[PDB]
Amino acid sequence: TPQNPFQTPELKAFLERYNVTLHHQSGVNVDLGQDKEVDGKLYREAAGLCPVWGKYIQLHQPNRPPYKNNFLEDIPTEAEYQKSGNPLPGGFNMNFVTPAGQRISPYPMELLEKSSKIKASTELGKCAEFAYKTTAMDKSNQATQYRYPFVYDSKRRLCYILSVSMQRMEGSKYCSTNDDPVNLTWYCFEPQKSPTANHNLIFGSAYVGKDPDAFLTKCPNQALKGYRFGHWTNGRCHDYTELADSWIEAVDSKAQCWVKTFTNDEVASDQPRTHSWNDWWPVHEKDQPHSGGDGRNYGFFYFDSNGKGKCALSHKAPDCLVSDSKAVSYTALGSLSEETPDIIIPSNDEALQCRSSEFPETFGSCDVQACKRQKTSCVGGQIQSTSVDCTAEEQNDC
Repeated sequence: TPQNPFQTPELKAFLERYNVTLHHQSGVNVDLGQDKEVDGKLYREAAGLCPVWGKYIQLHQPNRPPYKNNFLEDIPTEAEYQKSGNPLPGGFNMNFVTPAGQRISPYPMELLEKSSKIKASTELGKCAEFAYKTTAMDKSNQATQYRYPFVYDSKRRLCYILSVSMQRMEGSKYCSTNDDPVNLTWYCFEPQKSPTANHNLIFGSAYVGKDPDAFLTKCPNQALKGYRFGHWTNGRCHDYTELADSWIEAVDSKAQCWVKTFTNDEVASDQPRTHSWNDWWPVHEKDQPHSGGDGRNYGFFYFDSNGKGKCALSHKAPDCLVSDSKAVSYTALGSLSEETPDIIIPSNDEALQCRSSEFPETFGSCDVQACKRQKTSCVGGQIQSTSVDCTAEEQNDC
């Protein structure tokens, strides 16, 4: 056989869902992939279709009252900012209230579970849906087409709608970090994922809630236990450790590799390398970057020849897999969890499965440049895709 066993229709859809370019279609680190007009001015907008697991915005407020360094805090009141001085106290969370004097964010899941205008079949999805219904009001109090990002906190079952859509601020000329410099309006912040903290948080653009059931099958929300991502060249599946432009960095735990997919310089991002107190959204500029999901988004935990924990990070959306029991594959979008987390299980994958009787063993031609060949088979109910030795005959072209 000459052909990618993963190029099957069922398998291609499977692999395709790892492709940030293909469904997400916006930055992951910073997501500002759309622009909407509000009150004459044009503003950047989180646009991405996939929820990102474990992402939060880290704050660099000064370590003293009234500062909390927690972006889930209400944005500051004029008075609260008067009483505090610079910089802004509070967080990114929308503190606006209903005409009926009810309060929009956070919002208890139980209420959403018992609202009939919310159709989404999932817990996470319901909250995404809630974000999508939440359009900005203009400066003559009308509905616009601008929508806020959302963070569902699963541990507390609260759905946060974020008034601030800014995801990154850098530079002493622009913001203070720990009140250095001193009289600056804005503290600094950045998107972050941790090996240990905030796995109960899920950052998404409201547009994740457009068709709030889609991301269940189109987004790479879990991690792949037992495979390395890889690309198909020369009739066999090269994992990332064989691709020249990949990054090989030592980690102590898989958790740390998972963070790196999100954290490396080159992860898909919409933030350019260079603000009033009241200004919650980024402005449009003529040349601002839209990654459109392009970037070093992909990697896997694995062990060296010498059993050194290492992490392979790549630009290349995987179009095949190398089976490896102790490896796990991560995207900049997905969680650390290898199993479907039960907040995206409706109360109301299969692609990787096989039987030997149906799926014969197969051998490709020698990839002479590496003197290995592809070997596909069915081992213990699941596709095995490895590289193995070429035959003696074949070896005489290496």
